[PDB]
Amino acid sequence: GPVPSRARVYTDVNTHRPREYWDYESHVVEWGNQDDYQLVRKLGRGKYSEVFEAINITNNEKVVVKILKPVKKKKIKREIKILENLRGGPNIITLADIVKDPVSRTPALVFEHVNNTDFKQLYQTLTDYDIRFYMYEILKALDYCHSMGIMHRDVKPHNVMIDHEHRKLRLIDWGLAEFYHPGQEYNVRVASRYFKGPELLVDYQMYDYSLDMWSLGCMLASMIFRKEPFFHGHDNYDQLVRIAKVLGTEDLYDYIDKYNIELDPRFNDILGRHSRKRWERFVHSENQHLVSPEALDFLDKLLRYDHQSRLTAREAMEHPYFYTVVKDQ
Ligand SMILES: CC(C)COC(=O)c1[nH]c2ccc(F)cc2c1-c1cn(CC2CCN(CCNS(=O)(=O)c3ccc(CC(C)C)cc3)CC2)nn1
Repeated sequence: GPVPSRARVYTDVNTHRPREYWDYESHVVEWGNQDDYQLVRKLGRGKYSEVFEAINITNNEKVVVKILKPVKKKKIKREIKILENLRGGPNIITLADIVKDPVSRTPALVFEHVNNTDFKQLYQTLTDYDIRFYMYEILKALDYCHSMGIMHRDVKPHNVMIDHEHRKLRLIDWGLAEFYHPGQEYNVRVASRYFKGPELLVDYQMYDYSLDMWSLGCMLASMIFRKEPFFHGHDNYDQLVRIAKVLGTEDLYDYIDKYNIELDPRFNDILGRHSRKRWERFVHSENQHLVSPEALDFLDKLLRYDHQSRLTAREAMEHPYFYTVVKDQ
């Protein structure tokens, strides 16, 4: 069968913590008073939750209430446990309270409020510098959670909340995140299609934090080339097709060899032969003000089939692309 794998960094971080740190199944939830919050207006909805602006009538503080739809109790315990473990880390959304409606009995998480409502315009007026800066803030959060033994597994634009007025950014929706344990085999059905890593697409289950680094690359690429989504895949098979027509197929079959991955016979007829394209081809007159040698050298080191050879968050944070942002701080 397939050749095993381990994270290059933070490998045994959880082995060294006490059991309860990662054994979320045994975590008991500190519920609270659902009557301290009142819903003002709805802010969004998704397959696993509906999000409201709310006010804590205890302190007048405005707040975000995320009402969970039916999942397994352990999935909830998982999100709750990861959020508490990460509370206070750089640019992690703060879980404030945990309440359950008395009659409905649907659980809900209560978070610090981050002012977004600005995204659409902000998305197409970020300067080259804004992008470097906000990418640096994301990496701060990824490095933290990785060092804390946690994969996010759903890195993507909509899971980043930016109040540009206060250059403030939080990484949200930890519903998909797990703890990394060496030699564990994880579910490949995670993350949005356009951001799924090659390991998930070919069904290699012993993946790790470097999965988030791939998704960062896709985020970065669409921002700097002004192409959303970058890898515009019709479904999970054609998404590996779309990657291969940029990264080339030779590096892909090398990846498959090295880890002795068993390709779904479906891919046989659709992966083709494709050379590895030069990034220059995505550069046109309307995005070139966000494209630079440093940005492309950076991008190329995130988007590798071989998850072991992608930049780690800390390593990313040191790349030349970020010299100017680091100099300001
Ligand atoms: C929606 C549910 C399905 C799940 O919800 C939550 O789980 C949730 N949980 C919260 C906790 C606290 C809270 F305060 C809100 C929330 C929310 C929550 C969710 N939505 C909805 C969208 C959130 C993202 N918006 C813009 C995208 N990011 S963006 O513009 O800021 C940007 C800029 C630029 C980039 C480029 C990079 C260089 C950075 C990327 C992203 C669109 C609206 N609203 N609130």
